[PDB]
Amino acid sequence: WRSLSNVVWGKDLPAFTYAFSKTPLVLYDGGTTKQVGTYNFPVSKGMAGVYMSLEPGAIRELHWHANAAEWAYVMEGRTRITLTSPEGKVEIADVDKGGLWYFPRGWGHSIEGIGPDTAKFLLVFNDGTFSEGATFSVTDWLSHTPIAWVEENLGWTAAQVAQLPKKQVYISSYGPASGPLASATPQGQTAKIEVPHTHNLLGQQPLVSLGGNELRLASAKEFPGSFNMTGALIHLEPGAMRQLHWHPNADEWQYVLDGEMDLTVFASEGKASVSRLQQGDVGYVPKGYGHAIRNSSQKPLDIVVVFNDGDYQSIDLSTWLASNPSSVLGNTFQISPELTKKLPVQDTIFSLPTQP
Amino acid sequence: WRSLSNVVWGKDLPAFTYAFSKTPLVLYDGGTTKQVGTYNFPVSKGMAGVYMSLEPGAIRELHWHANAAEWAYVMEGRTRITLTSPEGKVEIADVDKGGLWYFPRGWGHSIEGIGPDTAKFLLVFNDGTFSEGATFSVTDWLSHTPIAWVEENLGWTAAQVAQLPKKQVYISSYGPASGPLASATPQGQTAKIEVPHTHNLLGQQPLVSLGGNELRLASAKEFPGSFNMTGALIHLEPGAMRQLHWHPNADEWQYVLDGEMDLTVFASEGKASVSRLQQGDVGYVPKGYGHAIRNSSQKPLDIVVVFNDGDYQSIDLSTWLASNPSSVLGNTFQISPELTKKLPVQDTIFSLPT
Amino acid sequence: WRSLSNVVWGKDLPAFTYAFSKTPLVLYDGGTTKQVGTYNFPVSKGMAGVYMSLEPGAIRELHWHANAAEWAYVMEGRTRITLTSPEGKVEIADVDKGGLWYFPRGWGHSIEGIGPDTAKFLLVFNDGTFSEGATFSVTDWLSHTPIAWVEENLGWTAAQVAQLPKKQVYISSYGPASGPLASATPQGQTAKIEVPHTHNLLGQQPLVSLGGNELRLASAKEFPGSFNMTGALIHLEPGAMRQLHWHPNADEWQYVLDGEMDLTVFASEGKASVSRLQQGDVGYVPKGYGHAIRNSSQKPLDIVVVFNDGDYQSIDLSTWLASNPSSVLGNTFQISPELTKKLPVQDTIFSLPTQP
Ligand SMILES: [Mn+2]
Ligand SMILES: [Mn+2]
Ligand SMILES: [Mn+2]
Ligand SMILES: [Mn+2]
Ligand SMILES: [Mn+2]
Ligand SMILES: [Mn+2]
Repeated sequence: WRSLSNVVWGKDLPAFTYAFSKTPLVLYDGGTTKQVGTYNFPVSKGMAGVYMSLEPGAIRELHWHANAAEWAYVMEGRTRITLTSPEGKVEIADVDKGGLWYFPRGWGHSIEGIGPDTAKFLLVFNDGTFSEGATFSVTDWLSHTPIAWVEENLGWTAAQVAQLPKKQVYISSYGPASGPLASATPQGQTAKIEVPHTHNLLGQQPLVSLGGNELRLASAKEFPGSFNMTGALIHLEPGAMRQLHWHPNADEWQYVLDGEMDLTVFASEGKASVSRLQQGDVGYVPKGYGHAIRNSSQKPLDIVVVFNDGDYQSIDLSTWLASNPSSVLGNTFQISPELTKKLPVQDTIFSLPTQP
Repeated sequence: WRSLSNVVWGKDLPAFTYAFSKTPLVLYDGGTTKQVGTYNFPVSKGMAGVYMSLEPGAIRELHWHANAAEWAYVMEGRTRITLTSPEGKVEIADVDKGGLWYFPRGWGHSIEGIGPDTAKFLLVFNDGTFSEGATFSVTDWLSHTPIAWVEENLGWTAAQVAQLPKKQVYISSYGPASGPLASATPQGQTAKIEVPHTHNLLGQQPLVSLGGNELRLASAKEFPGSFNMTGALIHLEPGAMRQLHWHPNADEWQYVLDGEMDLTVFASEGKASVSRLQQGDVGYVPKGYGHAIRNSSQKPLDIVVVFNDGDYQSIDLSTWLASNPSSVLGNTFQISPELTKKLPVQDTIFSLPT
Repeated sequence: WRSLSNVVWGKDLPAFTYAFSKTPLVLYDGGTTKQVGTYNFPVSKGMAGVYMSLEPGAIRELHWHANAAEWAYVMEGRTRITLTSPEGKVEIADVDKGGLWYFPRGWGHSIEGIGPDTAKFLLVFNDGTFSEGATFSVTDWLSHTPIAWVEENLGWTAAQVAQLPKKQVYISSYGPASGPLASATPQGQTAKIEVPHTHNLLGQQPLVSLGGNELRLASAKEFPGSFNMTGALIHLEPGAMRQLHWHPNADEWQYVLDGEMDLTVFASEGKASVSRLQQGDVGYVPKGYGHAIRNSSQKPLDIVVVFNDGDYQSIDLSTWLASNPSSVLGNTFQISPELTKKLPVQDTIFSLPTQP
């Protein structure tokens, strides 16, 4: 990719992409998981991503993590989540392909895979160092508390408490698989969480559509419950791009659902990168960096991106230039008045490859 | 204390308690003081604690600290505070045994012991590195400003300025002791602070109480002036405990008013601790860590705990398990359907001895 | 300057002043510039300052910086700014001598000097590590993106792109200089920013006036656009001082507009400093530190000062001593009742010279 400056792409810059599709899965009993955060992807400071899969009847046990909020995109299949708030309120809900969930910092939750196939989902966390091996597990908790005290807390005999796990369980296919949603009632009288904490992203109408190119956006404006995180789906036709832009107020974490994605990134100071991502690869654009993404393949492209802010903010190059008077633009770009008037006058979000 | 996993208590973790009652006092003319923060209790990042006493007519001098808010519980005796806000408003007030005060970051204040006893109190600060040696003292200030400038600001002669203290006074019993409260009038016309910055804690009705065990809570709901911080009193009968829980949004700092406390802290990744606290000893429980406290002794237990958030938030293991369906629970704990049904169905905050 | 404690001024403290007047200017085509941040003035953590000048028709090119907000005071002459918000809204306005602007983090902007002489202004940033060499330049941007993508984004030929600059332009005088304000119209339909992002500071009625001494203040109350930054103008007569005070909620950055300033700073634990600043020199007071400033010269003094909070808070030694009862003051200062009653009973903010 030639550039007007001949910058050596990548030089003096952290990687902005990670070959996540090549990270080995860690295997569990009815589940798989891998993760990418600052520990292996140094640039990714504000967010970490976790791939996880659950089979039918496999649960990611009751756990919490106060150091991070959990935003989720279900890529395939069907899950059921439970979520319990600091106010004793609960949500028990199904989330399917294209659905989101948001677990506020430190709230207890679980995720179970419901049949017939395997649920596969992404979990993005608003803390770059987050690791699925440093969550707080209830099985770990109760097995690391004096037995007498657990007996007292539960009102149980030693023989009863003795049947609890002896260490963190993490993922379980011990059973039973959960029944129909309507029957999944709390064992004790419990007030329902009323602000929705799941949401349907994929089935939204596009916010923007231009010759096949599509953007669906879920910010606090459409998913108020995810109050400080936003996510979007972009669909890119062959040859098309998301125009050049930057986000004033957020980092952008990316994952390629299918296709091949070219991403370019401008730090300041004459430094910049460009590079390709395969299906299942990950990208990260730090707050304020200029960037753009192009589909250079023969096939369509789908990615999900996530921002660590509930208020989606974008300034496109075109919008920016369009807002300035000729004189300013001509002076900045040092170009003839004839060329000046040919700068962008409106902002179409995507840009098309040239027409037949 | 046996566990299911036979975990070695304390292995791979910092101390969650500090033998404060063994920390020596520093002595002043009319008061005494000691402190615990990250400098001697490394885990205590979110809060630091100071113990202080004031003889009658001794005063903690006018000072300020922009780097920390000051939240207080009066353990014994009676005090009088003054407090001056950025809008030139003042509160002059009494705080007795069981009373709170909150001094917003950088607002000026003073504390005096009124009669007829020794006032003893705890100051808790939302900054673990806070040090009583690092306050901005007005006596220190004027003695460290150029004489000429002090003359000008006060409109005083060299001989008048000459009589000010030569270095930080800190605590003084020079006098006079203070008059009745209705006579403690500002020397100049000064508007009064209207949102209360003191509060009565010990005197509240128990928020929750079961079989003699009681919890008194002062969050921003009951003490809005303390917008930033929350305080609580727990009284625990022999053999009883606060249930297993964690706090999603805050660190917990603890002091033992009287009795003996057993504290357990579980830190994740198979690590956990359990230990005893004598009276006057201090505990700290990092945000989000699971914990519980228990009275394992023949006498009663009384402690004050403080959170660095004004919105008290708790998830009790019981509420949590109660909120979940049979299947999820059974599958998680890998126990039988019959045992599953015997998991908590309600949360009584405390658990009684069986 | 003698003191009651005989403190060795400066000892165990960082410099609270910086000889900015003697920092070499970096020369551009019709513009000059120099800067002070933590890189050369270690104490200045919360705010960095930039001096800049533009000739008629010299523009500081279209750029942005998400890492910091921009508060400006115009010292001499006249400028025009443009500011584009995350919602494709624009303000295009003139800012003349004594006027402010505020550019929110990561909003895109530009500054042109308009006639007739040299525009001279201060830029204060709410990040003490900000450096004018690390902004995001639109020209740098476009010369560091794949050419084919610049083509597609702009709907332009390779021939047309070859005309754009080849590296960061920074300051341009290529022209044309901008025309009358009413003709400075955006090149494409752009809604206007409705909340004013400029403000007349020097033109304000003084907030406080005592025997020639005057403070003019622009917090969020008079300039709500500058939501988290405050600026003030202090005029100080020969012999006069700003009373001893501290700010509970903000650091203070100071620049000497003309005259000769004296700053004392008190830093806790028997440590304090005092020193002189010449015109063009810079002062910094960390939050909470006790301070006062005095004019010890035979002529007048003018400073601008900036705060990294939109809510102005000051507690004066006088307001404070005034609000306590005699017993408290007497006991604290260890002095006779007689003397106690002669402490301040009101607050005039300045103090007139008391030397006979
Ligand atoms: Mn989780
Ligand atoms: Mn983007
Ligand atoms: Mn204090
Ligand atoms: Mn607790
Ligand atoms: Mn700028
Ligand atoms: Mn000041």
